[PDB]
Amino acid sequence: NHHLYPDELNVSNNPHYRPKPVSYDSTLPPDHIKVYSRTLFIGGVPLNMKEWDLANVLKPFAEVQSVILNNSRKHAFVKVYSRHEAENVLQNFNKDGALPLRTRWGVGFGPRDCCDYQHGYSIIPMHRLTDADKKWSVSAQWGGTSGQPLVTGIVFEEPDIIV
RNA sequence: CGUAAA
Repeated sequence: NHHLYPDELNVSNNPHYRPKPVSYDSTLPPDHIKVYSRTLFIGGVPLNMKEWDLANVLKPFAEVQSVILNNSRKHAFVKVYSRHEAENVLQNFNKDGALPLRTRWGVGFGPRDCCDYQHGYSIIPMHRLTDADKKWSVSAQWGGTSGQPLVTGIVFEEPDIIV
């Protein structure tokens, strides 16, 4: 819908193919999970710049999955295909400051108030996930757990949603 | 200096 490629699948022959890191963190509270964001907040987006432009400026550093732009308020939300890629964008992209864009973390998944925007993850208690959120966490195309059921301690990358 | 759509 807001994706570049709406119907794509996360499979070896797709050049956008990515693995789905799942680890388990013993220090999480009972019935809590950890979700690393793939969503990026970009601000200072000039008025002349569009969705395809933003995608292309990040091309060197990361392959872009989706772009919700809001030209009037000068911001956009850009999901990239992997957490590794997002982290690379936050360090290396626009390191000189030639472009007017500023890159900070964003929240694609779970409650907003569970997110650490400095480090870029959410520690979410499972009771604050909708049936939908629990569904997408396991069944998602990019990110998620890919079939591993949700349990205390589980850590995964931001799953794709339906909107 | 703008953190949203479900």
